[PDB]
Amino acid sequence: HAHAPKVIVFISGSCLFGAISRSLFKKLPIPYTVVLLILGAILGVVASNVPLVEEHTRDVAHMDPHVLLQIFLPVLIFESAFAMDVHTFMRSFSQVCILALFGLVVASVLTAVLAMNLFNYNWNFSEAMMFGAIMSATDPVAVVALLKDLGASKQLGTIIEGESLLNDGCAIVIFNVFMKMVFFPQLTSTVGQNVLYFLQVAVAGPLWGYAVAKVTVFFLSHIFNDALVEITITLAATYLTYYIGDIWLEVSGVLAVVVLGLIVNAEKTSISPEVEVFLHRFWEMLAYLANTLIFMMVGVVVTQKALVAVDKMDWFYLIILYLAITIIRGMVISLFSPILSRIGYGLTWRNAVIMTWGGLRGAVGLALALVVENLAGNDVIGSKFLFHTAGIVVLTLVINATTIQTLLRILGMSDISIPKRLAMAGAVRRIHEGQNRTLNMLKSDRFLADADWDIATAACEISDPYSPSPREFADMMEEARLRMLKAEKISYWKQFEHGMLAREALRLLVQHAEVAADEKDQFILVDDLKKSWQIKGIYPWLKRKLEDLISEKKIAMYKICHHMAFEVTINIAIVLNIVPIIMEFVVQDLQKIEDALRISNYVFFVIYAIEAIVKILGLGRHYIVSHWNKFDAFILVVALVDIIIIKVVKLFRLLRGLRMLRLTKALIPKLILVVNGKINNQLSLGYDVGKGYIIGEEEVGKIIDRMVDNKKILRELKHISETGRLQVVKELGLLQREHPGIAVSVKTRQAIRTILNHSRETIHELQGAGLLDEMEAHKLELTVEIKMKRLMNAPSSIPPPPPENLLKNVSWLAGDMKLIDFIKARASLLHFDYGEVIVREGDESDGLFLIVSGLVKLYGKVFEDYLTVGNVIGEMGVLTKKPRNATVTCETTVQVYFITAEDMNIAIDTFTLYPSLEYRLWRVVAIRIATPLIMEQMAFQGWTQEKVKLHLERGYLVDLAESHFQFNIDATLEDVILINGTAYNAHTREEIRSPCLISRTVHKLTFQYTATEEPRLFVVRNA
Amino acid sequence: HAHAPKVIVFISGSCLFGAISRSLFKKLPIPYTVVLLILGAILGVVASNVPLVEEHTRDVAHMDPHVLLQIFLPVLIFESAFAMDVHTFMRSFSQVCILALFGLVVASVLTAVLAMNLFNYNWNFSEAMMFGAIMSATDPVAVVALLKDLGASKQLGTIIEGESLLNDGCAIVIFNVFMKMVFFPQLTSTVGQNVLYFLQVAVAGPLWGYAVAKVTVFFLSHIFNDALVEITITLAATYLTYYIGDIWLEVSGVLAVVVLGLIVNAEKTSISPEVEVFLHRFWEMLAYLANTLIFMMVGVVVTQKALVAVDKMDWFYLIILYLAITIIRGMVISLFSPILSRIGYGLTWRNAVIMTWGGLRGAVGLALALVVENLAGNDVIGSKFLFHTAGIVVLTLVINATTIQTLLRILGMSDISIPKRLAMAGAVRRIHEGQNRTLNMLKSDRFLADADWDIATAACEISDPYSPSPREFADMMEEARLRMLKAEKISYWKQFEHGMLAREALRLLVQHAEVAADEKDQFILVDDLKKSWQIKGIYPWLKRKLEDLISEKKIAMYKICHHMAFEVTINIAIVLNIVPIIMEFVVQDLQKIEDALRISNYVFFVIYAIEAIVKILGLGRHYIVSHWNKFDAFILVVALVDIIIIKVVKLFRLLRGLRMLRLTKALIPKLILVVNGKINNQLSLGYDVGKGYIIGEEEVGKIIDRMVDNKKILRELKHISETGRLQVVKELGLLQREHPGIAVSVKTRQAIRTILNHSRETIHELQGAGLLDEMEAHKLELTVEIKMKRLMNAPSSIPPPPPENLLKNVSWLAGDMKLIDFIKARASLLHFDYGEVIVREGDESDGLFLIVSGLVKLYGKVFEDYLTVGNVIGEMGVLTKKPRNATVTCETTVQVYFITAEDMNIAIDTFTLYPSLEYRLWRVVAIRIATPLIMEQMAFQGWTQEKVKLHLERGYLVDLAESHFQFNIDATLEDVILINGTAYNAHTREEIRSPCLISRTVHKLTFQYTATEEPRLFVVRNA
Repeated sequence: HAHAPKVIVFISGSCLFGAISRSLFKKLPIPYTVVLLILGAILGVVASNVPLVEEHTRDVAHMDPHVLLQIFLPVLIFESAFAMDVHTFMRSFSQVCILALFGLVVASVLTAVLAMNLFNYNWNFSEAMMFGAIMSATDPVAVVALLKDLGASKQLGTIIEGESLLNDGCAIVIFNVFMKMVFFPQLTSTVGQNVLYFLQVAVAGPLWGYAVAKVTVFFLSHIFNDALVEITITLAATYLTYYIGDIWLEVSGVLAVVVLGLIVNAEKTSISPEVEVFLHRFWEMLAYLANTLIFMMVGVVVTQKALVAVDKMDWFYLIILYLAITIIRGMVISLFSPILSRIGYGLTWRNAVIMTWGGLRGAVGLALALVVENLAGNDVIGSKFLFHTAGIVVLTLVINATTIQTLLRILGMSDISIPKRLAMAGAVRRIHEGQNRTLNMLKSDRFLADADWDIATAACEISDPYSPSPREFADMMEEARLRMLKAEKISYWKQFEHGMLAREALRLLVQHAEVAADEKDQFILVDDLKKSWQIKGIYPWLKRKLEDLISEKKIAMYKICHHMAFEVTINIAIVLNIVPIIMEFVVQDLQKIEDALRISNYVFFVIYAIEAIVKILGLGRHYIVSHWNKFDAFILVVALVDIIIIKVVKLFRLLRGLRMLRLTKALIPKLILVVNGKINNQLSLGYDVGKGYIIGEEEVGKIIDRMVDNKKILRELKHISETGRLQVVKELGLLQREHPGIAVSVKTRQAIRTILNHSRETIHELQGAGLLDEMEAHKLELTVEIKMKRLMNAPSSIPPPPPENLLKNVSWLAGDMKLIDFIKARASLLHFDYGEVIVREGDESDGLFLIVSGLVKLYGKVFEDYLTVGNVIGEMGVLTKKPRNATVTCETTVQVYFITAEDMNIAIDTFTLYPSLEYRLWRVVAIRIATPLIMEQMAFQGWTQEKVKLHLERGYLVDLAESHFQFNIDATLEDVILINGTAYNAHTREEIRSPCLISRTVHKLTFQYTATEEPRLFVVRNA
Repeated sequence: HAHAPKVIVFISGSCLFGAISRSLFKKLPIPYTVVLLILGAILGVVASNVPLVEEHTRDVAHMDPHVLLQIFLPVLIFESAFAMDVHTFMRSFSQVCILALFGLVVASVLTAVLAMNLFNYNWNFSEAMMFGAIMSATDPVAVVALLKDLGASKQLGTIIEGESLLNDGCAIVIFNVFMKMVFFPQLTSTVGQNVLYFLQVAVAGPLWGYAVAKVTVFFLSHIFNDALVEITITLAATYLTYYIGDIWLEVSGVLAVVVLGLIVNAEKTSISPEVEVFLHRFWEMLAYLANTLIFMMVGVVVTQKALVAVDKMDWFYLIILYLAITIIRGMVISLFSPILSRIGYGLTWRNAVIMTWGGLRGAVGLALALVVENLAGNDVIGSKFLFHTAGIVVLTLVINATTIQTLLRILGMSDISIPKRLAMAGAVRRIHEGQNRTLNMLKSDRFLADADWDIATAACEISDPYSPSPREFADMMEEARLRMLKAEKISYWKQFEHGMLAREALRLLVQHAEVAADEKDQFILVDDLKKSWQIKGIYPWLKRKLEDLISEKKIAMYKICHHMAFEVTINIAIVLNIVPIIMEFVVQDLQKIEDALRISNYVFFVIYAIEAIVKILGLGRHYIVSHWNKFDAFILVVALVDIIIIKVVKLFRLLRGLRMLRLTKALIPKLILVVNGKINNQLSLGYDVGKGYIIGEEEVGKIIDRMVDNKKILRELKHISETGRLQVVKELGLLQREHPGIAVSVKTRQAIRTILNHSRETIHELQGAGLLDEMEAHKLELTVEIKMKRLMNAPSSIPPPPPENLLKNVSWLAGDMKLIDFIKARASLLHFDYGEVIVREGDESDGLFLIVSGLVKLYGKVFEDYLTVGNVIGEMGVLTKKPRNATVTCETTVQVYFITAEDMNIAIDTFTLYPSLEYRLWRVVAIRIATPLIMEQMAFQGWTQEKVKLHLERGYLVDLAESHFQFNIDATLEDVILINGTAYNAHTREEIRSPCLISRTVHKLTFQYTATEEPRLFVVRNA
């Protein structure tokens, strides 16, 4: 049949040709795109003779320009943006913006001048600027792929990629401008019109993209368990944004799509992870299809109607143009180098050379050249444009793309560093050992004894891809420093893999560690981490001001005046009435429409009059005290004036202003929520990085004790770590005090994340045991994922709980309502000011302190520490009745719940059960004492501190009421720690001190009925 | 600009409307498709008045029929096929084929008769058959989703889905036929032409799809580390198959796409797993887009130009038609029920009612109705077709789709079974316990003490979604039987999750277990498992015959006559020459072409003459003995006759036949490989299921010893398990003997799979420790995945290794070339026939037997067992010098390497090192003895037998040369087992027997220097 969609044949053929090209030239240096161009040229030449191939090709090869752009360019641009590492892009944004915007301007201008002066085509400035804009387009994929693969200068890869993104967007903008100037020349517009056009293309585009992106992520964050909807929304958002911006609004669509991609890639937390991984490959595949189609269309067109108008001088011009554009890009990079060196990551001459050589052209330039070809028609301009663009693309893909690897080798950037080589060698050796063990296991299997082991061993073998004095003191200290940095990086990776750290915090910590590792005796100084948790003053200032604006404490039928429905109704009334207020006056700027709209205006005036009467008769004389109500009264005044009544054009403005401005009262709270959200993001990263650093320091300080030899260097390293940890904890406490609600929200979020992660772990564990079918386990996992996604929509400003809630949430006051009542009755609330001492070292343990507000410093004896809300001081005091262990000083205004030692003795005596109160207290103290010991003995193994704390949580405290000697049964036992008192090994009668871990070899423990030091011992069990 | 692609707006709008519909009506019973139809109707009515909306809609709403089909129908059909559970579909294929093909025929015929007689439209039979074909289309999604969710009658879900797939395909075929009969009426064709047309649509379609699918999977199985290529190949294959089949070949494209989807979904092992999971969602999303677009187009068209021609009687006809089609489907199901009950899964009346009520119509029927609308144009036929189709779709989506849940409730199918409720309750309780533990852990954290715990606890809470006598003896035996079945299912799931079982074997075992669990005292009888490993005689017969054909033992310049290049060259010559032999004669059926082709024919005759002279002068008088060479000589005879010369038309056939038939010699070996592949698949499933059953029986036989009480029922269960295991092992050994090479290939494949799985596990383990960066670990994982995918392309017929290789691959002869030489010198090869006894019980241990071929039965004293190739007999004999433990009887012709006890004593004495030969022997024996003990004590925990064997592999044998008493240090120790001799606990002097596991409580062991029973003890260590 004649009306078959022949485009399908061409599309699928391009797919298969791309498959063949990639498969065959996977290992060769020449990229597959050149093969696609050659195949397209062959296809075009054969079509020129065979009419059937012409029938199958014409539909796509001679496609309309607008179709080409509005289908392919959004795909290419959004795939480029959605592939970005947005965070390093933003941290190098100024550098990339300079290098991209100003670099494109200069390069395109110089290329246009070259085209006008060198070429004999006698082009005008508009056509030459079009040419330069096309030539300035860039394609980083083949170079950034290598830079990401080699791992050298990870910053350079993203600088190149983002520069390509931005220069491609701006090049498309410039191309559209000059294309409209040359092929659709309108009348010479006024300078004001040109300024408006500039604002419309350069400013309105990003704002349109930003609005669409924020709306898109808003909806995405409220879709649960519907992947198809999320993917469909993303796709439709991209295409609809481009179409609406470029056509309806005449706004720059490419920039809008760039902003949309960046914003969604940043807010990517709003997207379910599985559809995120789906979307990455989906957009990669769409971009691949677009690239293949564009290259094959270029081949067809260039062989059909471009080379026919090519002369000998054109080749010389092509060579000169290639050299010229290379030199121009190099000159631009070197010229801005003085500026870029002082901004962001800076530039080395090696990085600059890679940037200069790696500037490949690609699909964007070819698409624009095809547009020029279609628009020019019979004119030679299109032929020359397509010829030169394709020639330079071919040259870059043949010379630059193939020689970039050799250049990276020559400049010394491709060298794998020694640490990576050592890590790979160790991993390969461990893999070989595991494979040998598995082979030995299999050879013993009766059902596999006859298997050909030579073939198996050959098949499963994995190979290494990379295959007392000052000098001595300096060597030893460098060794210790590098080893500590490696241990810290390992700790951060372990923290992340178990879900305790977000990716951003891990990346910050790791990159800081690496930077410190290549700068003399530079450890990870806290000052660099400081910038993570430093809140810019703009957000706190805005919060303070805006919250002042909505402070109704001057004010706080009457029942309705303070009921929600009233405000909701009037808000809806204003928002609805705004639509007529726009439509009517724009229509005036048909009488049966105006009169009806003015009747509706009477109706809305009646609604406002009813509302004003409501407020007056409810709030009495207090109504007009509020400035908001003053504005409302002025609204009613204007309404009376203009309903009783230059008057017309006066009314058209007054009834717009007085009515549109009334919704700012409802707007401001949402703006406060936005400010809270940004502060929450910054504070969340601050907490993540600070806590990660503290935990890593704690783990490494006990790792190094067994892996660094000299005592003095060990002490120096410990001192450095302790100083950093103390500073970090103090800063985090002060931040908590500055913004209570945000800190509470962050901590609740972290708690929920941890609980849900461990719940998913339990689900997986009991699925592996086969106790749940895959489908039911999947259902439970779906519930977990839905809860986790709803977590992202937390209020972000949870009000701080009152002291009573903190008292009733203490670990050893969980449940047990009667004990909570007793303690709340006995407790007293004490307030202290800055610099005061709550309690001193050596004092008698007169009671507990539960910090309900503030921050305290704990000095002792080198024992400096900081405590904040929730922490309770003096448990050891009341339990063992020994003197105070530390001096408590307030670093800020502090409020503490004080419970006397006598009230604690009374509570302990009065409350007794299997979950004994004293049992709970000693359990908490014993876990806190035990965790450091278990890490000190076993931090060299893969256990994190979280694993140790959960391991102890599974344990129990030995009673010694049913016995007076403890047997290491090793069934229902995994490890033992002593806390209080002294014990003796039954057989050898060796002595164990109070805080000592029980050695593995020890068999049985003997105790004494010494009430003064009634021994307490902790045990953990396997099953 | 005017030439903007307005289709983009409509597509993206349909996307957003679908998103809104799904989001809003997620919980309501009404499906979102009805909402989409209503929205499309609103859009059409508003378009009829607003011309701009008409401009934006016309491009899609009034789309060409061919575009509609060739874009959407392939997507819908391939998504339906690629979503299939192909294996249960194939195991119910006959039932589905009856119910679908004959059911569609009857239903469509009856619907057409109803249309002709009831409706006043005065339709002819062609139009009525079109109507019936449209009405017969089905959409199971909303019902199969529930059946898969509830888990009741999993077979019913796939029966419905496959019936829908096949009936939709056949309905499209019938619609195409009658559409061509009515709207493109050609001249009345002859009956032979009709038969050819039937073969072309019904037969050639499936074959075209099969060929394309096999080629596609062939290419997919040779693409490594390129996801984009795989996805692009799949997409292009689907569309190109449909286009080529329907247009170029005029072959049924829908059936071709159905076969393509099924074959790819079956050969899905050829696809990289990540792109498999990508592709499932990709095709689901494409189908979703197609559905949304079709529904919105229906709304627009029906509101614009269909309802305008609707009358009151049409609604009555619609109601009558709905009732009629429902009754017809029910009648068809009940009428075929006698046949379907005796085929496959059968049918209950409840399942039949669900099938009758769940037959929803959908996108396919609407698309065909739109085709009829576009083709009919101004005729009322299109209006009536679209009206009735849309009305019935709406009615089914409103009545059937909403009431199917209530019907499943009424029929008692929605009830969750008690075991699932218990499993869910236990999982929820464990999750609550884990969350409470995590909460206790967090509350102790100093940095989270101030978090609002009420909010967290409320957020993280997961809730249960489902919220001595004959009578007593029968209850107890049922309890034990059900408990054993549950344990077996758990064992199968554990085996699968650790990668020891393929999914198919697990599903077979689990479904067999469930079937046995609901049928009186029916355990898992081996007879059901037998059909898994039973090879159909067709493949062995074909292998034997074809391998006989290529037996060149009559035959096996001369150097070239037996060199590969010769045969390769002549094969290429024939395949190349066939192309001219086709082109020239078809062109005859321009003279400058024929003469050149005949010169080329002379050239190829010269090549054949050179080849024949080659064979003659090389092979001498032996040349003509081979029948293949007789045919070759006859080829040369015909070539001479027709080159020297009715003659023309004689030549046109003779030079085709004699030349095309010569390539069968090269074809046959590949066909033998195909036969080997199918036998390999069947044998691989047989081994998987048999070994899984054996392992599950071994684990459950030791689980039950601690969880079933009465001794007699325990003995009965043990006897049943032992009988099943013995039969399974015997059958597997016999299968191995029948097909040696295939068994060797399967076992090598399993070994490589296990090794690579454990290597990936090690990579993940050391990544979690942070010892490798994510990128390098990803590189190693990529290498592992590439090796695993290449594993799928194994030869499948690895030749059996010779006895020397088996001797040099024994576990304790690994490496150590000198010992291998000694043993190969000392060893002797003995041959035994059926029924002979190699050695008897109580005999003196005179030497080892290594089975190099055959199968042996080991009787002893109730000790019946079977051993096969690779297994070695008599190790205990030579080590402990005790009498023979069992009687060895040959169940088939057996060959054994015999090494005398004296040679073993000499080898032991002569060879001594840290990896001592006696140490190796005792290590093997100790592991074999120890594994049962560790399972017997700890099979109740989550450990599988593989975990136990690896756990022992990490261990070592205690020397007792540096000491005579063993200390349970519990560091560098995890468990202890005794093997030989007797030991005593140092403190209590309690006695430990030779095979006993050392108790956890025991402290230290004391031994004796009794050489007669020199004690051997095994130890495993943690770190």
